Amino acid sequence: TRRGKIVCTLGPATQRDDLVRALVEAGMDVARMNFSHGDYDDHKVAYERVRVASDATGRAVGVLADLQGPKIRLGRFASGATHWAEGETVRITVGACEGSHDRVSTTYKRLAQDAVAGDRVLVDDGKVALVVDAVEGDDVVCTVVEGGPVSDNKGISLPGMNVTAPALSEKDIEDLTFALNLGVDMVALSFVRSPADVELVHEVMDRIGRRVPVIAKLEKPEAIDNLEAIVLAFDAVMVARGDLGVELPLEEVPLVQKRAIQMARENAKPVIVATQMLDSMIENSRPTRAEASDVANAVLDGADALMLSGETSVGKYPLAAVRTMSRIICAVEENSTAAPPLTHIPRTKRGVISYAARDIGERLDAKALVAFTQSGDTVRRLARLHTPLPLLAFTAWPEVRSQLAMTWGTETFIVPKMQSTDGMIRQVDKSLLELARYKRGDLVVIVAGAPPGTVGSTNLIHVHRIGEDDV
Amino acid sequence: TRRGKIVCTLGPATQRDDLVRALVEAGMDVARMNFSHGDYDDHKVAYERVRVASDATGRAVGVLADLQGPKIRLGRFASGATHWAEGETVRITVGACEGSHDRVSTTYKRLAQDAVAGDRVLVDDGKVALVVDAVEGDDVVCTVVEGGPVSDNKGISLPGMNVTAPALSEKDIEDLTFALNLGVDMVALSFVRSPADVELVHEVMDRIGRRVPVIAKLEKPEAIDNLEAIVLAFDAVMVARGDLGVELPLEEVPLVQKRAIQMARENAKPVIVATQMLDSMIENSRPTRAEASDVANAVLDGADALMLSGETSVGKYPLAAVRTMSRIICAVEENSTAAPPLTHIPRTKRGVISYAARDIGERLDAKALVAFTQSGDTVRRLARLHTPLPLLAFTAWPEVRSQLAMTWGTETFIVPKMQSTDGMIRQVDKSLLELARYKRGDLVVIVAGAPPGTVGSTNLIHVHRIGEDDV
Amino acid sequence: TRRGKIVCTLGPATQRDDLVRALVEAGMDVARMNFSHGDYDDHKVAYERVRVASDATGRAVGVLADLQGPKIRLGRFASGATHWAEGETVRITVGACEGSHDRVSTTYKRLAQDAVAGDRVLVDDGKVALVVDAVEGDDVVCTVVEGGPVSDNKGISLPGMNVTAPALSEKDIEDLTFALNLGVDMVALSFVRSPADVELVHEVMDRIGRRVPVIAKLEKPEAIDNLEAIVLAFDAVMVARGDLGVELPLEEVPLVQKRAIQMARENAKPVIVATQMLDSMIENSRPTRAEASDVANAVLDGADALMLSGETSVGKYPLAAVRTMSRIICAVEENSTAAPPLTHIPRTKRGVISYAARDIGERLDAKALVAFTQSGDTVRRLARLHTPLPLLAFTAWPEVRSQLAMTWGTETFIVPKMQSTDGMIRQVDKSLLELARYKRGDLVVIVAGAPPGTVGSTNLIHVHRIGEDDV
Amino acid sequence: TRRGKIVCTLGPATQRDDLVRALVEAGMDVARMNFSHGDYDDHKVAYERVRVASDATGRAVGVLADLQGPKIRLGRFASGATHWAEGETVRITVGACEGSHDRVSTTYKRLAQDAVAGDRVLVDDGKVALVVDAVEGDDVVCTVVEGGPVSDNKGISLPGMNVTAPALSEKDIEDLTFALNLGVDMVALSFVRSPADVELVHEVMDRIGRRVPVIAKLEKPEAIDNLEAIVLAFDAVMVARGDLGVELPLEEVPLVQKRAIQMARENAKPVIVATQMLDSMIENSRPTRAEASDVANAVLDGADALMLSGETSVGKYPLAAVRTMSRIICAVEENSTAAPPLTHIPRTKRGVISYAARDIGERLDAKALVAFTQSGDTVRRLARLHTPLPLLAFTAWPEVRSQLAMTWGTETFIVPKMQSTDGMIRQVDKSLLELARYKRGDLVVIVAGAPPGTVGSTNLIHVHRIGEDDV
Ligand SMILES: Nc1ncnc2c1ncn2[C@@H]1O[C@H](COP(=O)(O)O)[C@@H](O)[C@H]1O
Ligand SMILES: Nc1ncnc2c1ncn2[C@@H]1O[C@H](COP(=O)(O)O)[C@@H](O)[C@H]1O
Ligand SMILES: Nc1ncnc2c1ncn2[C@@H]1O[C@H](COP(=O)(O)O)[C@@H](O)[C@H]1O
Ligand SMILES: O=P(O)(O)OC[C@H]1O[C@H](O)[C@H](O)[C@@H](O)[C@@H]1O
Ligand SMILES: O=P(O)(O)OC[C@H]1O[C@H](O)[C@H](O)[C@@H](O)[C@@H]1O
Ligand SMILES: O=P(O)(O)OC[C@H]1O[C@H](O)[C@H](O)[C@@H](O)[C@@H]1O
Ligand SMILES: O=P(O)(O)OC[C@H]1O[C@H](O)[C@H](O)[C@@H](O)[C@@H]1O
Ligand SMILES: O=C([O-])C(=O)[O-]
Ligand SMILES: O=C([O-])C(=O)[O-]
Ligand SMILES: O=C([O-])C(=O)[O-]
Ligand SMILES: O=C([O-])C(=O)[O-]
Ligand SMILES: [K+]
Ligand SMILES: [Mg+2]
Ligand SMILES: [Mg+2]
Ligand SMILES: [Mg+2]
Ligand SMILES: [Mg+2]
Repeated sequence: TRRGKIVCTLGPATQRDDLVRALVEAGMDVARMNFSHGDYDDHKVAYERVRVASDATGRAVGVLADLQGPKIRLGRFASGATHWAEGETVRITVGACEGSHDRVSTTYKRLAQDAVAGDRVLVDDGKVALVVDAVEGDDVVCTVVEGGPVSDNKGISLPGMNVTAPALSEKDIEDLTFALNLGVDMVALSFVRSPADVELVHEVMDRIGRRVPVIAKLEKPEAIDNLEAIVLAFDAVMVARGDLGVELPLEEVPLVQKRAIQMARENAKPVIVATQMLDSMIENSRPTRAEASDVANAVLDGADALMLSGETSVGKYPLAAVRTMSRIICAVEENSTAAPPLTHIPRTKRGVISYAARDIGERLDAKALVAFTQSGDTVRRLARLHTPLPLLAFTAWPEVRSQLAMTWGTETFIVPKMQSTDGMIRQVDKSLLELARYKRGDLVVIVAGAPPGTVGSTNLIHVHRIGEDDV
Repeated sequence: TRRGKIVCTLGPATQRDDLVRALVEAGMDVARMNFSHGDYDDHKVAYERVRVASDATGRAVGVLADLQGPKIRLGRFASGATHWAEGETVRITVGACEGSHDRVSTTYKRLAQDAVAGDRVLVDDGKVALVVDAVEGDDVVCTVVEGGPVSDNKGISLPGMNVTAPALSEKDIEDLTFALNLGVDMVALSFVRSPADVELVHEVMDRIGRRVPVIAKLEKPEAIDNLEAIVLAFDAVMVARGDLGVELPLEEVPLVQKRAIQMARENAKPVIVATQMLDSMIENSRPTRAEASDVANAVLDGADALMLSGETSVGKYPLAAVRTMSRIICAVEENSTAAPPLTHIPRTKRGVISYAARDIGERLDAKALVAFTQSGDTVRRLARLHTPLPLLAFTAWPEVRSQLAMTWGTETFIVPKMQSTDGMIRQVDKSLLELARYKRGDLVVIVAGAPPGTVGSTNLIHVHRIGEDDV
Repeated sequence: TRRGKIVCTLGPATQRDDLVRALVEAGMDVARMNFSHGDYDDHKVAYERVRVASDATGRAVGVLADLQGPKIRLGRFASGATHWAEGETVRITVGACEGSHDRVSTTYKRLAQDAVAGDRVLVDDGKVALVVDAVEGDDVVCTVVEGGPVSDNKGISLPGMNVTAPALSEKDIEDLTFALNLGVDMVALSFVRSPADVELVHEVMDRIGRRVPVIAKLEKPEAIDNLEAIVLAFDAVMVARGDLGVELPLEEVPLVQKRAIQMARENAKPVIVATQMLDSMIENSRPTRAEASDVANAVLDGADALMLSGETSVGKYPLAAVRTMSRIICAVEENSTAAPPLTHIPRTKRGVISYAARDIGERLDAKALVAFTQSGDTVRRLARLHTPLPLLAFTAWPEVRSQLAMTWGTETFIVPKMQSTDGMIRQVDKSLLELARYKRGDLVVIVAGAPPGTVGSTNLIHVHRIGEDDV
Repeated sequence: TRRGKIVCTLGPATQRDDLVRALVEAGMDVARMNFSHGDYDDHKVAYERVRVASDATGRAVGVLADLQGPKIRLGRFASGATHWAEGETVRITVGACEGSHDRVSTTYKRLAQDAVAGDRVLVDDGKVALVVDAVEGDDVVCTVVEGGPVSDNKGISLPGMNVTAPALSEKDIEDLTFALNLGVDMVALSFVRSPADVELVHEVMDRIGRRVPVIAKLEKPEAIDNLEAIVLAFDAVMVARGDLGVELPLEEVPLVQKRAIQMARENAKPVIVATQMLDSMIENSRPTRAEASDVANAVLDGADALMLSGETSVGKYPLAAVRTMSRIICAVEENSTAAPPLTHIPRTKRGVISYAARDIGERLDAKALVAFTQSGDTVRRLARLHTPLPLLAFTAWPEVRSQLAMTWGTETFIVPKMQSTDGMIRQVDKSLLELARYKRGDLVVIVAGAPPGTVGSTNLIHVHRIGEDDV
């Protein structure tokens, strides 16, 4: 089966009966909850449908809370919507108002103070484009250079302009709280610019007495300028291509993507590639050739996971989008699971041992590679390498199974907390023998460690035949 | 400035005044003429607009005549158009009729004879999908499984069906004739399945007493089965992804693409990657992130040329599409012009010599690599390798400059037919000195051959300082 | 201290009291007992002085019994020694006689029968060369073409003439018996021509109910023609350059040597390079520059062991010879322990596991690599790879320690037969902690296997800190 | 046939009739003239016999004048030779004496002034070793610690003790003058310690108005400490292993040798490996297995040339020594001519062009590589790479043919100074076609340059069929 993992975003198109279920059945590995949209009741109901379907199918399904971050927006228009046509003069004010066609508010209150004649304003990820002509007191006077519909609270971007704003807004703090309490497995922060941003997220987590892995969304120049530091301070990264391709020139994105994936894999952190991978499937039952290409190349780049946004959240073919993404990933992997080699020899015990384990399993035509992990790390150091062999993570911490739902190639098995390595290995035999797929005599390579139940204690590789007396 | 070449398709959106001119000024290297649409007067007028703009700007612009081939189609409906909704029963007959919703003709007369219950019919390249239920004499009874509008003479595709049909129809023969006489520099044949197909194209060329390079369009499984033989019998190949992605499962296309490009480069034949690279720019001023990726990755794959179809032929942003494709290609090449290495060491004299010439130029920080060529071959054996240095082809055959407009990284200079290599070299100095770019003292590496004016006599490499007495 | 092993041959110059002891103290790893020379009493006495010195110093010292095989020889001269000068006529007879300058016996009784005028006779490995002029009844009449001293029972070689003679003579069978019962650790067979030769040696071993590893000496073309098969049927090989350099053109020996060493290492069998490595030290206190080169280059070739013959057996500087060979080996290893890479990736479980163990140890700056071995194999699969880390074999079978005395870079530790791997590892800690070299906290990488005490069960690698509770 | 070059030293054993001739006929490429020994009349006579035999056979033979340098020596004994046995007390005096067993003069007059108890004195390159016990006035009182024969004017070495002595003595200056005027092609300087030493040799050359290439003999640690700078300031280097193996521990010589050869080849300077390569052939008709190895491994190291010293100069088998060295070199090359790759990509025009020329010739199965050279450089940059193809240097300077006698794999052809490259190529065809061996139609690859007759102008490669009109 498929190795590369699939992240799906939930929304109106996944709300009806049995749709969340059918997505899990079709292969969804992580469900994204977008806190830019919806009320807490919608998110509750959806969280529940994921848990049910996960538990009922037996498939792991992580739940990802995506926080809006310091997204700058327009306010409200008197009609709810207007049309901004090429050639029109429009004012965007930091003063309060119900907007109209001619004059509308924004949420960023430093706009008149930070925007200068010449600056470009892109709306809703680039559809509508303005150029700033002047700042008159509170108003930024602009000319529509590319026309289109604008509506209430649509997002805007000021490329190159330096935005001042806290990494977490008060809204994000409340959403993070709601999300932690409700049980989500991972958290994504929009618009990260600094490694220190993760500290503020942890500050909230600790007040509430609950940490989960934090994903840095990459969609700002500052973030790419600090890519290594952010990859190291955060637990995963998402190449967030939508905003990234307006905050940076869109022509720079393909290579940023590839550098971000390599850097994640060098440091054994998960990476998700997001946004418009199958955009046209919002309206159509089959994607474009660009889209099919984009997906396959994301796999070849070495992405742990690929994401669907409006394709599943608001589109007309949520299911077909997931199956389609899965067919493409599988076509590529059947040919080869190879990923770009690492540019360093492993130095950490867990890295070196997981790298050796891979060598061993492949060179002996082993039936699976198995690694025990308490925090996920030992598995992530193997996953990053890619291998055509099954990679089965074993753990006694349930949440790690959900967290590893976004790690390449990896199936997770929950087992009791064992106090010996012999016991870890008996647990492997038991879990595997319940599967039609494995039988006595099957050769596997097991990575484990003592002291048991200690993160990072990983220190042994054992070649084992299932059921046989060789331990 | 850009190395990878851009092919644009002409149609209604480029008929408007001085649009062809603006495309050449924006970077168009080859103009595609699609004989599936338009009358001979349209194609004449457009050919002329290209010649004018080429000659007036000083930019080379090849003209590519694209022949429809044995394209299967529906006939005509009494209303001109209908809606085929999921659930409905439709008959496709090999008998003649003015169609209706329920019953419409097809041009493939073996359809009732070659279709079995269960076969799939994709219409309009997949915006309508039917399954064959039964054959009653002349009629193929189907059920619409995916619904949409159909109109007069829309194309259909019957995946996996073994189609019997001549490589050239009588229409293609008359179009090929019209095109050869009108002066086109290259010819593309749709739906190639065999290396023998090129023989029929040559048969017409020879009757008319005019040969040009023949591009095999790859959009059939039979073509991929025979990829090597077709690459070797034809002068170029085009990865024709639109039809390829219905004739093959769409998920298989990305890897076919990459192996087709490799195979072209191994044998020093041009390759064009075509179709939906920037599809959404038909409606929008900026492409999707999948589209930007698809373009960048076409460059990294090693493609000589990338193509725009409806993006320039019928869309709202023909210019912006070209500029946008050019910005993306340039972003990638600035990082590196590196292409996947060849999987053999060059054996032919011209290959070995062009490979050495590159070694020399790069190792000595030469300003340019310069190669004399009568048919283009010597230059194509260098182009395929990629290099960050300018690659300047020199020739005395005008048509070769146009033919090399689709070869990677290559600019061509026409000069008189010389009777010595010393003379070839004097001509280099003279042509180059008229350029703001070059100056006396500039070191360049020149490939040439004696006997002069004989294809494949290439046998000399000279490291030369422009204007200096070192020959 | 030194990794490459040193084999010394015992004889008259090592018979004095505690010279055997001083050789062990100077570095001797294997003592060669040459059954071409000496009484059973001499070999007994010397075997015992080796056991004593080994047990008294604590250093491992293998004892290698070298069987003469089908060696052709001269008989006795009335003076004991003579000079055969260029130009002289000499008779070598198969009749028994008082030998003199003019006429001397030989042991090969088919000589007069199988010699043709023109056959060449090389004496004492080529210090004297004769050509056969005629056969008169029992005498082969020759002319000295290259002159030199000859003595009693010196060997002869008849190149090209294919000799008829059993692989083991009746004398070799009795010597093999005497040697097995006396306790020797290894057996060498001179003049091997076939892989089936090892079966005859085993036939004797099995009659007597005691096997030891059999070294094939390579000094016939038939042996080089069958190198791979012999390396696989025998347990070790010796490049026996003395006879090899007359049976083959001497100019072909250096490359045969190198191929034979590579072949041994590919199949994890020990290889010794023998004869004239420091020949001049028979008479002189310091070797030639050729000799010092020949030793260094034997190390770089990848030899497990280098041997001294007359340098220790009959010469004036047995001790200095050993120290000198050791200084040279050490100078080379201090630079690098690199050996030519193997031309295949490991496939046997023990090969794959030992190769991984090396990777792990080096990458984690381990203090040693430790491997449990019952037959030696697991350790030989690591030794062959070379590594700058100590390679410590653990075993419960004493004779294995002596057998591994000829395996590169390897020290052995005897410990009790354990019934678990935990127990094997406790034994590592205990053995090592007694030593100045190791202390608690020291990182080591241990290879072991279950089921315990089973040859080839090797199946685990454990990264262990000495004395700490991580098992 | 043989690529590696063979240097022979002339002396008493080559004064015998027609011996110089027979050496040239057997393969000698360079004749070494050792100014440590002989009258100017002997060196004249021998120079002449080399010129004659070179001109009579048609074979190139360089003449190398070897300057004694600051060599410290014993004086004369009143038998001409004595035996210094372990345990004896010996005096070495800086004063005048009747020289005997007990007391002998030395040439180094600072010896009593520079010697401390404990200093070691090695004689005749180490075949007698003494330790200094005291200095009494003019005498250095010693104890023979390693015994052996000593004779008149044997050299001595004082390791660690820093000797004061001019790089060129008065004698060397006169010998250098005599040698330049007599016509020698190259000069070797003994005991080089500094790159500035070559300046002093040039200073003499320039006074006399004639330069030849200077070989730095490497036999002091100071020279190895400065290896790169010396290889760059001098035109060639000789690994002078005799003195180097007493001035350094002999165990360190083999690795110095290999590093010195690599360093020579990186900078396109010739390297000779000298001394005791086949030492035993002084007395014996066949060498040891160490010796045969030492020669083979010198070839594999990448030595341009190997040298014989006493093997030809004073020994009993000068001819057989040369033939034997040639057999061994050929045996190795028949297997492969490969040399250790260079650790840099070529940057100099001539390096890059010669490296390309090699690529081209081998990839096209050319019959030869031909390079024009005025100073030899262009040919040395190719030779260093090794190739199995004939490498034929062309030049208009006769002395260059003799100089290139010690460059690997290289045969030279003298031709007129030409005014064009077309002309250089006509001359190739003419010179080659006079040979039975070459024939019209043969493909060859020629390296040449304009402006003509200018060192370093090398700037073209031409692939040429002999006799055909392709230029
Ligand atoms: N099911 C389990 N029972 C006990 N310990 C475990 C279990 N799974 C993992 N561990 C421990 O967690 C370590 C791996 O944690 P980590 O290095 O963070 O991946 C292993 O070496 C084990 O000691
Ligand atoms: N002291 C010991 N006690 C029990 N088994 C041992 C001991 N030493 C080596 N072995 C066994 O020998 C196997 C490796 O031997 P070999 O296949 O010859 O390398 C290991 O897997 C162990 O099971
Ligand atoms: N026969 C010749 N006539 C004229 N020039 C020559 C001849 N042989 C060699 N040369 C010159 O020697 C140069 C190579 O010199 P070098 O850089 O020292 O190898 C070439 O570029 C030639 O121009
Ligand atoms: O040496 P490796 O196993 O490849 O680990 C590479 C890097 O990644 C990890 O995430 C650690 O945070 C780093 O300290 C480490 O240097
Ligand atoms: O050796 P090369 O110059 O790279 O040529 C490789 C191949 O390319 C050419 O296109 C020819 O079709 C082949 O006959 C040739 O073998
Ligand atoms: O290097 P390996 O994969 O462990 O193979 C080692 C080879 O030599 C061993 O000594 C065995 O005799 C062979 O069965 C084996 O193929
Ligand atoms: O780059 P190459 O052609 O190999 O030259 C390598 C070296 O050789 C010469 O001896 C030059 O003096 C160096 O400056 C040069 O870098
Ligand atoms: O946040 C995102 O997904 C984006 O901006 O593409
Ligand atoms: O013909 C084409 O270009 C296609 O179908 O993609
Ligand atoms: O047997 C030997 O030792 C030899 O031939 O050198
Ligand atoms: O000068 C030499 O040749 C030496 O010392 O070896
Ligand atoms: K067409
Ligand atoms: Mg975003
Ligand atoms: Mg098509
Ligand atoms: Mg022997
Ligand atoms: Mg010397």
